Amino acid sequence: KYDGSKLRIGILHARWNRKIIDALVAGAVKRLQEFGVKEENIIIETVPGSFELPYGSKLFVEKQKRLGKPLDAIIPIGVLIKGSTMHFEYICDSTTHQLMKLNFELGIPVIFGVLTCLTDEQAEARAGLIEGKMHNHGEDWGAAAVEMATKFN
Amino acid sequence: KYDGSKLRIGILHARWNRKIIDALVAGAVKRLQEFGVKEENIIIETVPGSFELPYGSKLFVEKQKRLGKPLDAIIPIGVLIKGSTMHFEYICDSTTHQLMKLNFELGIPVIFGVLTCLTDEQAEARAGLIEGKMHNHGEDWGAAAVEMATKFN
Amino acid sequence: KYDGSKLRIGILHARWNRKIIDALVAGAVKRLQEFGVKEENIIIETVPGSFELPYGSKLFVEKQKRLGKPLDAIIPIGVLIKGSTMHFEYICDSTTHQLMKLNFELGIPVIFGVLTCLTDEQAEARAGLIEGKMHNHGEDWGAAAVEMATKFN
Amino acid sequence: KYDGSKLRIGILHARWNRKIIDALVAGAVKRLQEFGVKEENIIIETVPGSFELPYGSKLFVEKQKRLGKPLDAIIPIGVLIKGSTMHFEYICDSTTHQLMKLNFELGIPVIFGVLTCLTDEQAEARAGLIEGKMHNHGEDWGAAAVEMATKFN
Amino acid sequence: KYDGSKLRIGILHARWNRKIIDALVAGAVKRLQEFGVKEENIIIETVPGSFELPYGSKLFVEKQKRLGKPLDAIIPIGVLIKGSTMHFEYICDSTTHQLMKLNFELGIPVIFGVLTCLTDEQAEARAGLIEGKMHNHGEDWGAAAVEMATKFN
Repeated sequence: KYDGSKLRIGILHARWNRKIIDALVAGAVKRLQEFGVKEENIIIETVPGSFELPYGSKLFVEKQKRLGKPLDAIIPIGVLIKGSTMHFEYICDSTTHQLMKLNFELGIPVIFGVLTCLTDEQAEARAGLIEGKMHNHGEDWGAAAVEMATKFN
Repeated sequence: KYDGSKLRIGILHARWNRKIIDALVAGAVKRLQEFGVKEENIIIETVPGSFELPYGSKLFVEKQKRLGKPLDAIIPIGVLIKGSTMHFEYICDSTTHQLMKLNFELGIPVIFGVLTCLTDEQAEARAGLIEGKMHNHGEDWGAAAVEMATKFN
Repeated sequence: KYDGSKLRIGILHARWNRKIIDALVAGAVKRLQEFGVKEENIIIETVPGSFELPYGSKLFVEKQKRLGKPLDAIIPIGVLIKGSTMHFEYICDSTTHQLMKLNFELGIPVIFGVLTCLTDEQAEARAGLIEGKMHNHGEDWGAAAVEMATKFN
Repeated sequence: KYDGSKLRIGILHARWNRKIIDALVAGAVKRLQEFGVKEENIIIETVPGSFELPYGSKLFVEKQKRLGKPLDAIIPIGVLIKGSTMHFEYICDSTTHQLMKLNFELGIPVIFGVLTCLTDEQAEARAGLIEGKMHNHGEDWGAAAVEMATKFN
Repeated sequence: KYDGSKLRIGILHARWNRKIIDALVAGAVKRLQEFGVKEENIIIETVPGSFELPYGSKLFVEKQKRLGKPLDAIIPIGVLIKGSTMHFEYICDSTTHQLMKLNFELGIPVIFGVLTCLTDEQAEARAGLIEGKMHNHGEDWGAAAVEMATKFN
């Protein structure tokens, strides 16, 4: 239904919880390929943590413009696990809100690719790392990116 | 009291929990028509999830303008059921704030059509899918859209 | 202490929990008139629910400007009672925040007239409907509107 | 440590929980004077409740500009105690966020002088009203106002 | 790897919980110099509390611009420990959201250096003050500042 061959898609991912992140990125990449998005047009860049996702996304989008290779959509990818402090709550809160607002500031679809889990098992399951359980959410984010960049043209 | 015969209403809905979504959409359509809105002027469009509703609404509104068929009001519809992670809470929080803010950005009424439930039964009951329980919240939203787009002319 | 004779005050109220709504409006109307605000200068208008209060207020204010009868302040009145789902939480949160911001966007005092209760009794008690318990919060909202429109002239 | 002899500081306080409010203001006033701020350059003004603090601060700042006596900093003082309903949570939430945002919109330091307590005992202790317990937070607010107005000139 | 030799990084830290604050700053300063940032190009400045961090950061950024020694990135540092009242919740929430927004308002990376802990031991552990327990989170913030200011040209 959706054609991604003409699109350039950016994936910006954190490096905290790298094992789970890698699996999510791979899924997003996989689904992008299935929609016809060219390999040269899947751009992957990293940031340290999820807090750096929103501003990192802006800087990433702006750099791509300056390069003459603008992005049609972006998938910020982060994994946050509930720890002992309230750090989890406040990172999740601020990140989710800014990424949402970033749809309008940037003028391109920003797909919420942040997992917000209470356990490591929960994040692993939603990254496809536990076999026979659930699915890789990265794949959904890939499909969402193509559609949102296409549907309303 | 309120006549919608000269109005063009947009409905944008998520695709997760499709059975409950379809019931709410139909309830909004049914009520829209009771206020006099013509079938040709009820425009239905989809996005994958509730996070995509706010920016999807923006792209939908701007598309209809470019087509020369501008929307007088929009009803973003989504269904969110509490899962095992905090994903429910941050999607609800961010989506709600942006849909609220979107009234002012888009310059047209944006009717909050997002169910934020704890059980599947609760969402079914609020879509009128339980024979004796409550009512279809979709109908209330249709009536809201007509009133909000007309009352202050 | 505050002369309200030269003021025009708008009251925008929701229609859900109407019995409690009516009493809060009645209290606001009473105290408004006690500070000298004339009946012809108290404009009452309605919206379906509390979510429509923020944008309804803007549309109400804009309409009153086009009529050549500008409002000096506005009191959005809503009654929200905790249900079974999270609907209460997300309506309250985004409604409160927008009404707060509306002070600066509209350039007139917006008095927070939204009850956020857990039981019907709590709302009734804070609306002056329980015989010997507490008072009608509506009156306080009336007093506030007059003061905020006058004190800093 | 900082010189406040050339500063004009405004104090805007709510009128609920007055006993505690008066103690908080008296602390702020006392500490202001210790930094060199003159009695004539400490302007006290009131609003009804904490919700009125944000916009009341704007109106207060603007009036002082029209009087030719601008403020170099403002200390919005409120006392909020948790009751039976959710009123506490939502007033605290939107007031704190708006007072924070007010720093950037007014262009002067806005010092958070709102106590957000669960009990009356807690507000009294944080106002210096309990003999062998803690200190008056109002003093800290007076120190903060002076510093934030001078340190970065 | 990132070259911080040409960078100027600012550190703005609160003063409450000084013992923990100092460890975080020392950790950030240390990592900065490992990435090649000169000691004349690491500017430390202070504010009273965490609530002053966002507006202090702007005042600090603007001051450095006026001096001809602009900042390429800023690390606002603060320590918040849960107390008896709801003070903790509302300072974390508004500070976190504003520091996040500040990335876009200032046009430089704003590294989130605020600990949001339930106990003192939790903050000590995340500052590297407990041997064999976790690490100094300050060190990450140093690295983040250098990466975010360089990676995207």
